[PDB]
Amino acid sequence: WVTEACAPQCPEGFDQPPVILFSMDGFRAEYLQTWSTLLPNINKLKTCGLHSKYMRAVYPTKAFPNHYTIVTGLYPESHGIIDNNMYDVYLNKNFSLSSVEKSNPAWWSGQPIWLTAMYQGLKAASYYWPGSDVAVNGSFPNIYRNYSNSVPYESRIATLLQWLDLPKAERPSFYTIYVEEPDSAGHKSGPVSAGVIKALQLVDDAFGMLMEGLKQRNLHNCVNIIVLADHGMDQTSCDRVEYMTDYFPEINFYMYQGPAPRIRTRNIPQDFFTFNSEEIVRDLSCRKSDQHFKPYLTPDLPKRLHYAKNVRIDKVHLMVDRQWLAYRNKNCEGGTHGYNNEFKSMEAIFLAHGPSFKEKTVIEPFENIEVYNLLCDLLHIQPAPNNGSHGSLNHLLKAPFYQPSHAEELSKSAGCGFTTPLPKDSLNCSCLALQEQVNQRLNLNRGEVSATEKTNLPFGRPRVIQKNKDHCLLYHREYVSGFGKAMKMPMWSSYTVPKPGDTSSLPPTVPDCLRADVRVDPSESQKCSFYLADQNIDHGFLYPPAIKGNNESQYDALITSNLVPMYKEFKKMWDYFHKVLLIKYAIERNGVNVVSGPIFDYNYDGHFDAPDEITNYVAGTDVPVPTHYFVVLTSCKNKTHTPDSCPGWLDVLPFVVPHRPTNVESCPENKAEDLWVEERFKAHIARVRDVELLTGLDFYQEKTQPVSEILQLKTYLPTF
Ligand SMILES: Nc1ncnc2c1ncn2[C@@H]1O[C@H](COP(=O)(O)OP(=O)(O)OP(=O)(O)OP(=O)(O)OC[C@H]2O[C@@H](n3cnc4c(N)ncnc43)[C@H](O)[C@@H]2O)[C@@H](O)[C@H]1O
Ligand SMILES: *[C@@H]1O[C@H](CO)[C@@H](O[C@@H]2O[C@H](CO)[C@@H](O)[C@H](O)[C@H]2NC(C)=O)[C@H](O)[C@H]1NC(C)=O
Ligand SMILES: *[C@@H]1O[C@H](CO)[C@@H](O[C@@H]2O[C@H](CO)[C@@H](O)[C@H](O)[C@H]2NC(C)=O)[C@H](O)[C@H]1NC(C)=O
Ligand SMILES: *[C@@H]1O[C@H](CO)[C@@H](O[C@@H]2O[C@H](CO)[C@@H](O)[C@H](O)[C@H]2NC(C)=O)[C@H](O)[C@H]1NC(C)=O
Ligand SMILES: *[C@@H]1O[C@H](CO)[C@@H](O)[C@H](O)[C@H]1NC(C)=O
Ligand SMILES: *[C@@H]1O[C@H](CO)[C@@H](O)[C@H](O)[C@H]1NC(C)=O
Ligand SMILES: [Ca+2]
Ligand SMILES: [Zn+2]
Ligand SMILES: [Zn+2]
Repeated sequence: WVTEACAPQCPEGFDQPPVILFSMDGFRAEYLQTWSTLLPNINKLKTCGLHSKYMRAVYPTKAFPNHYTIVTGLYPESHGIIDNNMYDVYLNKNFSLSSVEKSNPAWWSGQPIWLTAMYQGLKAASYYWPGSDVAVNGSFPNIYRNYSNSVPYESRIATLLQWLDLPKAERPSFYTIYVEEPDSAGHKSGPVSAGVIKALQLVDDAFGMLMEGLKQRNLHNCVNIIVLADHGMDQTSCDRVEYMTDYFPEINFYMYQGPAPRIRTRNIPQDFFTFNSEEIVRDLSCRKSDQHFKPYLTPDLPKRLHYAKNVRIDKVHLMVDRQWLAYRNKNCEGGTHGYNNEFKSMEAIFLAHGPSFKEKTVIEPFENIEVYNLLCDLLHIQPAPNNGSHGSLNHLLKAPFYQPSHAEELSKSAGCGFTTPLPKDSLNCSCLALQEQVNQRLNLNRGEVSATEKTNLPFGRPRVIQKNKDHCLLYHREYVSGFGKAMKMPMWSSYTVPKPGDTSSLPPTVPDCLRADVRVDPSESQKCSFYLADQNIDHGFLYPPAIKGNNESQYDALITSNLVPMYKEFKKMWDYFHKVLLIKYAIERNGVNVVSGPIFDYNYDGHFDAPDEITNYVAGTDVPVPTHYFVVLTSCKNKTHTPDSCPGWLDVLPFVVPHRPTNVESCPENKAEDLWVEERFKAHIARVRDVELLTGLDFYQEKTQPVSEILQLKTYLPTF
C-alpha cells in the first residue's frame, strides 16, 4: 500500500462505506507540516487524501474534553466533560481516571456518534475512546474495550480488522481507534525532540498496519478513514512557572494546576457557592507588569471559548500565556497542553481518506465541533442536537448527504415610517446648534432607500430569528439599522466605510447635539434624561456620526434611535476603535462593511437572552444594559474590490467585546489607548456564528453563494 500510487471501490457485502475514526493523541499540526516526509504511511494519506492546514480543538486543550467533543459535536460545557479531573457539587463526587467515577454515566451528557448510529439501526465498535468504555445514556457500543494503555498498536489494529471480517449482520459500520503517542513522548522531552520523532514513526507504522490490513481485505479504497488528534503540544520550563504564593499570604483555596487553572473552595459542598470567586480574580488582576497569566470570572472569558455554562466549571479561571504554567506553590521540564485553542502549538491534525472524501485536497482550518455532523453524513444518519454548523464541512465530501438552507425569519419589519418632520416629544434631548428641517434627510424616497440598501446592506439585512420581536428598519444615507422597539435601542447597525484618503485630519463628533427620531414613537424611544440619573452608565453611539459624509451627514446619527447604554470606561475603548482602529482596518481592506449591536447574555449560555433573563437596566428605566457589544467587519477577499461591489468570496473579522464597568482586563494604568485597546478587541475575536447565537440574527442571506460556502465564512475564526 505505501509503495502503491494514489487511487466507490467497495467489495461484495459492503453496500455502505465503513467509517474509522483514528485518534493519535497530542499529534500537533506542526508535526505533519515539518516531519510528514519521515512518516511514509501518513505522508501517502496526506498526498492522496484530504487534509486541513490544522483542526482547532476546544478549550481546555486536554484529552477527555476534546475526544468527547469530536464524537458529540458539543462544547465541554454541554457534554459535561470539562476536564479529566473535575468536581460536581450536586453529585458530590470527584471525576478522575484513577477513580471508579470515570465509568459513572452521570458525568457524560449529550449523544456520542456510536449511540447516534445504534439508535438509527447501524452497529458501532470501539477500540479505545473516552466514553466508549462507559454506559453513556445506559448503553455501550456493540463491541468495546475497557481501557488498557500498554496494549501493542498491532493488537488494537488486528482486533479492528477482525471486526471488519465479521458477517454483515454482526459487522459494525462505525469504528473508533485511539493511540497514546506522540502525546506521551511530547510530555517527556517537548514537541521538538528525538523522542517525538520515534513516537511519530511508531504511530505511522500503526496506521500503515491498518492500511495494509484493509488492502488485504480490499477495503483500502472502500473505508472512509479520519486520522485526527485531540490537541497539540508546547514546550515547558521550570523557569516558566507562576506561583500563587507570590500573590497570596496563605492559600486556603483548591487549585487545578497547569495550563488551564480553576480555583474553588477546599470546603466542598458546604462553601462551593458562598466562596468569594470575585475576590480571587481581583486579588490576581494586574498584580505584576509582566504577569504570565490573566484571571477571569467564567462569564468574562472570551465568548468564542464557550467555557462557562456548567457547574463543574469553577467561576475563577486563569488564562496562562504561551509556554508558561500556573502552580499552587514552589512536572515543568518537558512539554504539555491545555492552553488557549487559538495558540498555534495547540492545533491538531486532520486527515481523511476514502470514496466519500475529495482526493488530493488541502482544506482551510476548521473546528472539532464540526466533525460530529460529518460522521453522521458519512454514516447516512440524522445528527442529535449539537454546536456544529451542519453543511459547513460539505466541501470535504464528493457528494454531500445534507444540503443546508437559510434560517427563516421569525419576525418581519413593521412601522417606523416617516410622517411629519416635527417631533411630538423632545424626549428631554437638546441640540442648540439647530435654529430643525434636517429631519427631511431621514425622509428617503424609493430610489434613496435602494441606494443605501445597495451600499450599506450589500449582503442583505440581518434576519431576525426571534419570534414576537417588535422591530423596524431605519434608513439613512450613510447607514441602515434594525431598531428594537421593546428595548428602545437598535439590534443591529449596518454601514460600509469607504477607503479613507488621509489619516492626518479627520472630522470630530458634533458635541452637545441630540434630538428625537420623528420616525420612532416616543413610548418606544430612549430619553436623554434616562442617562442623567445613572452615574455608571452614559449614552453612546452605535454608528459613529463623524465616520461618513460632512457635518450635515452627522445629524442623521445624532438621534435617540442611534443611542445605546454604555459604561464610561467601555466608551473609551468603543470611541478609540471607531476613531483610529476602524479607519486603519478600512485602509488595509479597501473599505469595510460594519455591523454592530448589543448582546444580552446574563445567564452566559452563549444564546440571546429572553426579556425575563436580563438582570441589569439603566437606573429607574426599562432600557436593558448589554453584557457584550458585537462588531462584525466584512470586506472582500480580493482587495481590488470594495465590500458593496464584490462578486467573489468575503473576508470577515467579528468581535464580541464585553461591556464591563472597568477596563481591569486590559491593565491600562498609565498606558495610552494605542497600547491596550486593539489588544482587548483582538482577545475577543469570535466567529459570525457566535455573534448569531448571542443576538438571534442571521447574516449574509442575500449573498449570491451556496449556503455551505456561507457556513464556512460563519464558522471561520480570524487568527493573527
Ligand atoms: N478511555 C480512557 N480511559 C482512561 N484513560 C485514558 C483513556 N484514553 C486515554 N487515557 C489516558 O489519557 C492520557 C493521555 O492524555 P493527555 O493528552 O496526556 O492529557 P489529559 O488526559 O487531558 O491530562 P493528564 O492529566 O493525563 O496529563 P498530565 O499533565 O497530568 O500529565 C501526564 C504525564 O505527563 C507528564 N507531564 C505533564 N506536564 C509536563 C511538563 N510540563 N513537563 C514534563 N512532563 C510533564 C507528567 O509527569 C505525567 O507523567 C494517557 O495517560 C492515557 O492512558
Ligand atoms: C450547544 O448545543 C447544545 C445542544 O443543542 C445546547 O444545549 C441545550 O440548550 C437547551 C437550551 O438552553 C437546553 O434545554 C438543553 O438541555 C441543552 N442541551 C445540552 C445537551 O446541554 C447548547 O446551548 C449549545 N451551545 C451554544 C453556545 O450554542
Ligand atoms: C469492562 O469491565 C467491567 C467491570 O469489570 C465489566 O463489567 C461486568 O460485566 C459482567 C458481565 O457482563 C457483569 O456481570 C458485571 O456486573 C459487570 N461489572 C461492572 C462493575 O460493570 C465489563 O464486562 C468489561 N468489558 C469488557 C469488554 O471487558
Ligand atoms: C474531592 O477531592 C477533594 C480534594 O482531594 C476533597 O477535598 C477535601 O474536602 C475536605 C472536606 O470534605 C476538606 O476539609 C479538605 O481540605 C479538602 N482537600 C483538599 C486537598 O482540598 C473532597 O473531599 C473530595 N470529595 C469526594 C466526595 O471524594
Ligand atoms: C437516551 O436514550 C433514550 C432511549 O433509550 C432516547 O430516547 C434519548 O433521546 C437518549 N438521550 C440521549 C441524550 O442520547
Ligand atoms: C481580483 O479580481 C480581478 C478581476 O476583477 C482578477 O483579475 C484578479 O486576479 C483577482 N485577484 C485575485 C488575487 O484572485
Ligand atoms: Ca442567554
Ligand atoms: Zn491528549
Ligand atoms: Zn498529554
